[PDB]
Amino acid sequence: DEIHTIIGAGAASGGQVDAANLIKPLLSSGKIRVIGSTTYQEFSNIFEKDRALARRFQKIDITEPSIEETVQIINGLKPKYEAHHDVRYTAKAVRAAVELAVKYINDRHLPDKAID
Amino acid sequence: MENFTTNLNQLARVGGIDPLIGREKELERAIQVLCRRRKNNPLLVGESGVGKTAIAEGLAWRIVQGDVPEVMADCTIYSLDIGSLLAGTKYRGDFEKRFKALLKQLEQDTNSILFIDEIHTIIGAGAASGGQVDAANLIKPLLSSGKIRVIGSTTYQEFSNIFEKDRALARRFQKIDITEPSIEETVQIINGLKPKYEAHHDVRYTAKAVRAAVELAVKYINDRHLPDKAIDVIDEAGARARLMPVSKRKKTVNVADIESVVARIARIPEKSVSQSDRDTLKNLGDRLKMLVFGQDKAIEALTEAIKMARAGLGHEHKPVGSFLFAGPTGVGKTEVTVQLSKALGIELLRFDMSEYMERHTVSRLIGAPPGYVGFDQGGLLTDAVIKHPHAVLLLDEIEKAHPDVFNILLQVMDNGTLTDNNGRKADFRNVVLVMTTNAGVRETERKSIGLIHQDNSTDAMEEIKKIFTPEFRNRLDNIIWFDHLSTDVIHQVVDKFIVELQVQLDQKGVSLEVSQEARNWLAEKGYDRAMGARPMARVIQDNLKKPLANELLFGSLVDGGQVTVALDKEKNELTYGF
Ligand SMILES: Nc1ncnc2c1ncn2[C@H]1O[C@@H](COP(=O)(O)OP(=O)(O)OP(O)(O)=S)[C@H](O)[C@H]1O
Ligand SMILES: Nc1ncnc2c1ncn2[C@@H]1O[C@@H](COP(=O)(O)OP(=O)(O)O)[C@H](O)[C@H]1O
Repeated sequence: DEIHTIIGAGAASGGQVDAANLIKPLLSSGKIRVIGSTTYQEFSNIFEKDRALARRFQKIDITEPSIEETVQIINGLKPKYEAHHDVRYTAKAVRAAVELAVKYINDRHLPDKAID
Repeated sequence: MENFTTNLNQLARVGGIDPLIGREKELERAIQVLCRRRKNNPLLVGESGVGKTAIAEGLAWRIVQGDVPEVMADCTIYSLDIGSLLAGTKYRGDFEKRFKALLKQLEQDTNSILFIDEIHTIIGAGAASGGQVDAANLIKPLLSSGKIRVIGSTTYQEFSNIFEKDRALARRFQKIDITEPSIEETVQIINGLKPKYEAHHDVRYTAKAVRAAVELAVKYINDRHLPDKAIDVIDEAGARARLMPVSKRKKTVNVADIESVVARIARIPEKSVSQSDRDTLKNLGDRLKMLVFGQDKAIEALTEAIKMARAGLGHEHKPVGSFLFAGPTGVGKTEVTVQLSKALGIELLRFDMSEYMERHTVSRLIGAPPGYVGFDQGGLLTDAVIKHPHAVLLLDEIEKAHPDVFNILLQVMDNGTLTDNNGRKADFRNVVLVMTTNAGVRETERKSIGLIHQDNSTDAMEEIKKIFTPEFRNRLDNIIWFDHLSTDVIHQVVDKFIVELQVQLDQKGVSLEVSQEARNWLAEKGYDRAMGARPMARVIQDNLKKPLANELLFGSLVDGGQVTVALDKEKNELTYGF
């Protein structure tokens, strides 16, 4: 996870600064399949940085869910939120969290803000 | 945890924590955050001297007092003594077992909240021993699981450097913006703390002294936020009260003692903190008119604008004033600026804008972007102003500057401040901005065609309107147009130049007496409406300095002497023997 964060020094300075160097040849041989995790701007600077990894990983474009999908993820977890807060949300309230957040949250994507 | 954390609720119960003054919404937001199932670790982010830590203590107070909802009431907040834990250094050893014991006690007690002051020690770091790095890794899952809650405290600059750099925390912590309190709240804070200062210094303060410390510090001390600057004024007044009057021992501090410390703390004159320099301002019109001749409307326009600003009519966030000077060459448009700064007793900060024609000016005036050599500078402009908050700032020949300088100028004209590339800011509210330009010097030599000449001059100001766009022009207090010098002015100009010649001659033991006729003669020889006063200097040098130089070096004035000049009927300079 967050593969773009181990590009510096492994978990932290003093650890495997060469973790990437150990991974490059196993990926090349296919010994361990590796699933990466980067962000849109991190990919272009993390994988493109070194061909030994850029030429090993395939890019999958992940985008946000729609208004009704945001409602579905809230509804998926709704029972937990209700249990967690000892509350009940109306169908309208869930839709409003999504429908209104897109007019006010502005900068962060909807899937989390409607949940927040 | 018994020797690593401090029970803040216990401090509130024993009296270690005082009741918080104001900040009701800050405490409510911290509890709103703590009750969330996601992102439930509040972080108090601000500036030094605003109560960030006072608020965290303040929450423990309310938790104990019973001023919070039953969900939070009787929960326990403990601070983390980072120094005590790091002290385990030899090493861990006990560092790790005790940190883990702390986490186990906190994980088991889900009613426990830690308060971590100076959070940047751990977050974005942990480097103090390195032990705080895996300690953070052992905290993160418990924040996530809802077992341990953490209230942090840092500054805006650290926040960006420590929390915005780690996604795990971005998803766990909630920033709360902490600003300074009001004037009244500051007074209440001082009076709450006050006995601790009075007891220390063996002084007592009047109610007025406390109010004055808060208000005068705002007016003149621009380095900090209210709680601490006002407290520092109180403490400084206390410190001088117990120090200065050794033979008198006055025990009560009044507003007068507050004014003396504010003047010193603020780096302003002891008079100016209260009493203005009314006479300095009254005399500007005449002192400047006696140095630069013929520009009477210009001197008055400048003088009046300064007085209005000094009278308090304008905006407190803006510079003292901002004026563009323009006109023909040789007319004193720079000379008057130099004399202004002298007349006011203010140091002149001068930049020649011809030195900033490239795109590499920002890197010098503001400072290089981080990573570049020179990022270490606050910017030549920024640094000059911070060192000299009271200043006359001259940007010579602004039309030669690379256009990016205008963005710098537009910001300052609107907000009175310029930040650096590192976090410091210049305060321009006490400086006078003068920019000069020669756009308006463009002119011709050609006359009309005919037997009778007529004036074919163009309309001045068009040369400015076509260079300086409205965004700039609309933010100036004024544009001062300077005129051409008249022949009466030339006679006055000759006299000041003759005086300068005499000063140089005094250094050699030589007395020069030029007749009035000789002066009228020189005034005529050097008059040129299109070149201002610069030709007068040439005329004097050519007619008087020249023969003096020969005598000073090779002849009769070697040992000093007498020189006079008479005018011939033949229009010759009948210089004197010696
Ligand atoms: N009106 C005046 N009265 C007395 N002295 C003057 C006057 N104007 C200029 N001076 C003197 O001041 C110097 C010339 O000053 P300025 O005209 O201010 O130079 P400047 O500001 O750079 O403008 P230009 O357009 O580049 S020449 C010389 O020493 C003198 O000409
Ligand atoms: N309205 C207020 N009432 C009382 N104290 C305040 C108020 N506002 C700010 N403060 C100050 O807030 C706190 C700032 O310093 P503090 O929180 O103790 O530690 P730190 O220097 O790490 O921020 C002080 O306790 C207190 O002087």
